[PDB]
Amino acid sequence: AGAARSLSRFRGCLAGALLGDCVGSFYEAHLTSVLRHVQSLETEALYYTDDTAMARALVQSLLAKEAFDEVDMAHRFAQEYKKDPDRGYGAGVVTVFKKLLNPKCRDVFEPARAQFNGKGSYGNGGAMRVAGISLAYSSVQDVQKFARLSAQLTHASSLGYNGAILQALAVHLALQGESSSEHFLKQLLGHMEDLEGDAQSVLDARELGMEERPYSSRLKKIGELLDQASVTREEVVSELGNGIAAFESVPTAIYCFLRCMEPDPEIPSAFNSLQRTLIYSISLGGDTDTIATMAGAIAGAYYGMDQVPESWQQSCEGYEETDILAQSLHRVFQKS
Ligand SMILES: Nc1ncnc2c1ncn2[C@@H]1O[C@H](COP(=O)(O)OP(=O)(O)OC[C@H]2O[C@H](O)[C@H](O)[C@@H]2O)[C@@H](O)[C@H]1O
Ligand SMILES: [Ca+2]
Ligand SMILES: [Ca+2]
Repeated sequence: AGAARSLSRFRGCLAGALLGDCVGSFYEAHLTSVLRHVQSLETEALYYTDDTAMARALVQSLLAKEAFDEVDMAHRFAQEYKKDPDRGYGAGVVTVFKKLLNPKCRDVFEPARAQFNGKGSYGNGGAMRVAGISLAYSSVQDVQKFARLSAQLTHASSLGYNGAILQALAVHLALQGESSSEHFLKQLLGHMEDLEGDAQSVLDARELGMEERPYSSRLKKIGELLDQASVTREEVVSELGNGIAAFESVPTAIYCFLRCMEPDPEIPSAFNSLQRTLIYSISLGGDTDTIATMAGAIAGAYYGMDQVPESWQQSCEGYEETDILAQSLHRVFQKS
């Protein structure tokens, strides 16, 4: 709530992401279902996962250098994994961390590029952690630049890093405050259409047999879905995905945010807009921790800290450190 890029929006953003990670992790890889479960939330018994672990490292690097520093951030990613390897990291990305831990590795972008036979990862790990980029940078141009660079430390495929940019742009727009769902989507579609005109993105999509301009095509499908009668969970998953690939989860999280901007008679009205967004996201199944962490980052930025329920927040491991980091970003980079 309040002004664009307010303290409340910064706090709400990281808290919403933490809630999505911790609450979503219950159902990892799997709606009356979910409603029963969240009743348990009415201390810090819900562990966070790699989503939050990497988001913390990304934010701590930004705060330490008051800028993006690829060497500092890569080493904080690698040291965070060394300290706590069991947070549920992707099977592939652990190879990047182990190469970065070698002090002879002096070009910190090359391990990511070697992944998957030199094509790079298209997993959603670059996007799951990216919200802090949009807290640190107000400009659309800087958000894209550093969403891409931060993502490329582990995700060198355009499918991976453009998913991170798209998620960062969504958080960026949510921090600006009230919007129609149609305007919000149209802004994202315009940005992705511009990025997916790049020859590198066209090649990656072609070689995987995908639609030309894959994120753009899925954002167009979101627009159609938002106009469709009686949309079911199966239909959402069939059109957008609920998977570990960035292209099968970042649009899905954005859809969850946009859909839940209005009340849903199937979710009890006692839940606020942030809560109903998280509940709806988790009800899609699949990679629930990451889809919920990304939808929650967007919704938290949009609705603000006043919609973060204390009962839910205080169930989450590290919620106080998360909140302090949000306040530090607002001080150091928003210069409040
Ligand atoms: N180019 C590719 N070709 C084939 N498979 C791939 C490719 N890229 C990714 N994969 C598959 O995608 C997997 C993960 O890619 P990873 O780069 O390890 O890590 P992440 O951080 O993105 O993890 C993605 C999510 O998975 C968990 O839920 C985590 O919590 C994340 O939310 C690989 O092991 C491959 O099977
Ligand atoms: Ca996770
Ligand atoms: Ca995940």
